[PDB]
Amino acid sequence: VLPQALYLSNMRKAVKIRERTPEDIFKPTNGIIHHFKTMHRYTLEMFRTCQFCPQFREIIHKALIDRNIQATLESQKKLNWCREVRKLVALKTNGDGNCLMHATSQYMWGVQDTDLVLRKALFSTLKETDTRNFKFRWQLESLKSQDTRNWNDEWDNLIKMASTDTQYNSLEEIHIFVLCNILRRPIIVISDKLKVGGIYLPLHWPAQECYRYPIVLGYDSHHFVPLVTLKDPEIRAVPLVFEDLKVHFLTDPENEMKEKLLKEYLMVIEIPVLNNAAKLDEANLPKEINLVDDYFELVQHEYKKWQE
Amino acid sequence: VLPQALYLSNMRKAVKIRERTPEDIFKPTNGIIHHFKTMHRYTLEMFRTCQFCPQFREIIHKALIDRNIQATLESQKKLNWCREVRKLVALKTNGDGNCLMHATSQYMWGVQDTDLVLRKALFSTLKETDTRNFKFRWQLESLKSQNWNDEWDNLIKMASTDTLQYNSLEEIHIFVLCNILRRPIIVISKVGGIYLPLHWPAQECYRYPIVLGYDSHHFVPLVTLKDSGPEIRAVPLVNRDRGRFEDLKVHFLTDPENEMKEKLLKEYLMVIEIPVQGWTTHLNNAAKLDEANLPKEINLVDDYFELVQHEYKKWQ
Repeated sequence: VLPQALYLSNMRKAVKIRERTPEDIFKPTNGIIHHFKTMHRYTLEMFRTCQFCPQFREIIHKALIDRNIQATLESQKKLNWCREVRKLVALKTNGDGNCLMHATSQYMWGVQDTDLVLRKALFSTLKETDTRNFKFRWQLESLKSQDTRNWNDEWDNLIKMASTDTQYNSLEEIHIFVLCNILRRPIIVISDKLKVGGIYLPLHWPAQECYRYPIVLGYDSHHFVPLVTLKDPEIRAVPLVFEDLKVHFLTDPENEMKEKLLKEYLMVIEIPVLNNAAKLDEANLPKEINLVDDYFELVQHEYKKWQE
Repeated sequence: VLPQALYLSNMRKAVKIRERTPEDIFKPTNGIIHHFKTMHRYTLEMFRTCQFCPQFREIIHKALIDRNIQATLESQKKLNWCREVRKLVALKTNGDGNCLMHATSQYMWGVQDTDLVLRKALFSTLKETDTRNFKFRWQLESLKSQNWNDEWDNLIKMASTDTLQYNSLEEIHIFVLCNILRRPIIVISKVGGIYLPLHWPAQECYRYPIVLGYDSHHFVPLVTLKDSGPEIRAVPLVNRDRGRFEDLKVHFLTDPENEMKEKLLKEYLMVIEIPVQGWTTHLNNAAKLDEANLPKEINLVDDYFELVQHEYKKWQ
């Protein structure tokens, strides 16, 4: 009776959001990579669920939440281990090949990448802008895990993966890095083990020009989901650890000033029981494009009915 | 890609509509039947579809329109026989037992009767208000087709929400329903005919009909399209009907009212005469249909149209 995604609660509003998305991308003519002007600053938070009686709480969770990935990551102590920070919750995402974009898109705007705007922005970037430095950073991280001109063809293959051909090719770590530079906003992927886990910082941008709240994605079994906060004393933050999270595609200069880069690109605070954490953004989506308030109203209406 | 009901285009808005529905029912203290204060005046029209290329037009029709009933009624010359009046179109409706209410509800507001507000209003009426006159009118129409007290108590039990999740509803329930809506209903298809809200003076009623289609135990709304003209916005009150032009049945009249039948039609509907093909060839009557008057805050059609516009750009 409740729908299986936030956006289905007001498909007209979701269309409005998805129409605004491509007009907000700025394409420089001088080789600077294309990027969002405004909409990268938006962040979604789930509504509170604890005021509903446990049985009907369960009906909401089954509808919206990806309980498989939520359990895998909680059990392994990657997700919601720290009692002093807010609970994060995994929303369902389509496994059609474009889940990285569906996940990232949901995190910011509450809609998936159904019109392939994020996916095509990735591809367009990699085909039309200077990728010399991305290729370099990629080659350097690849060599760390291990003499020939076979490097050039893997790179051209990674560009072809970004396209919309065959329903779509999956996307690996370098695409996430490129994507955070399109969004001028860092991405943190929490996972098992699956080298995808870690922090992607928009290093082709000075920190002052970037949004200093991360996009938090969960990842398991080739599947990305957004890990959003709930609106309810605990601090709004994601732990960056005790062993540090991997910070991806650094050069060796940047790798030496790693902690300072984190401080520049995220807002780092120290948490009690000393380990660091990044501040998370508050829900700032205006009503005109806030799908969560619409879904909450379906829930409120269905709850009155549920009760006697 | 496109959803299978108008309401799925903005479920939040449909919830708003369905929350407003029960608060608009007024329950008199003096025995008058309970009735809608405002929302019975609303009428829904489909958006134009002919500007889309035929293949993509077909995707919209398959999504929204009940093509089985549309074809059955057109083929038999009951629906859209008259070239001078606007085309009517059958929207899909659930066959869960409460289709009369789903159909009527869709016609006015673009949502089905998922919360059983119309269904419960019917039942509540028949259990709690004086039904002496409804029973009389029923007995009289029943005898014309041929233990009375037990059939009547059975018809009240049919109106409830018990024990095909719900019991089906027959002609008397449609009559009682138009008196709750203070608005007449026309069913095109013995269920076929005109139900007038005769427990109300015409001055207190909405004089545009609700037009439903009916075939194989199934009710659907027959809504108009938003068009350019020149054709008149109206529904014919006669059949083409094999040989000869023949008036629609007007239901549950007493014999006084049955003698002033034409004047009752003029009181409760807005009757106009249409130019008849041939012109001694001469005018048969039709009832004016309402224009789309649902304000934006509760207009699901404008929302569905915007999904279509967006999906059409992509289609191309």
